Order: sequence, then structure tokens, then C-alpha cells
Amino acid sequence: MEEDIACVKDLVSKYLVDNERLSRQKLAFLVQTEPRMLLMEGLKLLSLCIEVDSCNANGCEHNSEDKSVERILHDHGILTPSLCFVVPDGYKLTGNVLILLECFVRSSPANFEQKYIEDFKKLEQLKEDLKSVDINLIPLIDGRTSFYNEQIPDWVNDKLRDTLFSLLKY
Ligand SMILES: [Mg+2]
Ligand SMILES: [Mg+2]
Repeated sequence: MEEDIACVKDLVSKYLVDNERLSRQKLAFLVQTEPRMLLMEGLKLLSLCIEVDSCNANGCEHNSEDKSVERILHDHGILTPSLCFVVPDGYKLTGNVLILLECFVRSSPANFEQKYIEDFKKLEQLKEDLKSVDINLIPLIDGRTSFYNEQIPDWVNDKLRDTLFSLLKY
């Protein structure tokens, strides 16, 4: 067990990052001593890895500060009307074109389909209001079927997950 905890911490500690958000999430994981907390913070780390991958792949800034769409636009210099409250995973403003990105994982096709529609509708509900201030929205929905990512190798991903779940048991 102490050996297993040392293993997953060794695996994660070697994951090199370039931003305060992923750095902070590593710290959150590496200080935990209780299995449920190690599991929760480890799984949260993998989820952030997926967001960062999705942002990189789609040319978006990662929304690491949980900005709403109003804040995203304001930070760029743009005033908004009243909007539904939406905190996307990534964004990019190029001229008057705003990309908003949401990513998720669903391993079952029916669930994938439903979640895809839910996330699409969450962003689409912004379109008309954004158009009223001459912003054209492109909603990007990056649905995945797994937690495999380009941030850590798949074998590390599996080993980390397998070992964290095994710690809940003793
Ligand atoms: Mg999010
Ligand atoms: Mg998401």
C-alpha cells in the first residue's frame, strides 16, 4: 500500500507542465495521504489533461480560471448583453469570431449522444445574444470515448488509474 502510494506519486511527479493550473493540480494530488482523496485528485488531474489536450488540438486557450462568457469577452475588450451563464473549457476570439469549446468523455454511444446534445445546446443558447453585438459563435464540442491523452503516456494513465482504484479496497 505505502508502496502503491509511492508508485502513483512517482508517476505523477514526473509529469512536467507549463502552466500554473496543471502544476497546482499536481500539488493537490501529491500531498494527499487518504485513498479517496488521492483517487479524487488523481482523476481530476486526468480530466484537466483532457481539457488541455482539447484546447491545444483546437487552438483554444484553456479556461483555467473558470471565466464566464461575459468575462471572456470583457477581457478581450468586448461588451456583452445579458447571457445565459456559461463557463466553457476553452475559448478563442479572432476578430469577431468567438470559439467556445466544451469537452467531455462518455464511453457508451447512447450517453455520448445525449451529452453531446446537452453541451451543444448549452453553447448554442448564446448564439443569438452574441450576434446582437456582432460576435459570431462557433461552438466546438469535443466528445471523447476515453481518458487517453497526449499529456501522459497511456501506460502511465492506466497504471495510475488501476493503482488508485485498488487503494480504495486495501
Ligand atoms: Mg469545464
Ligand atoms: Mg468539460
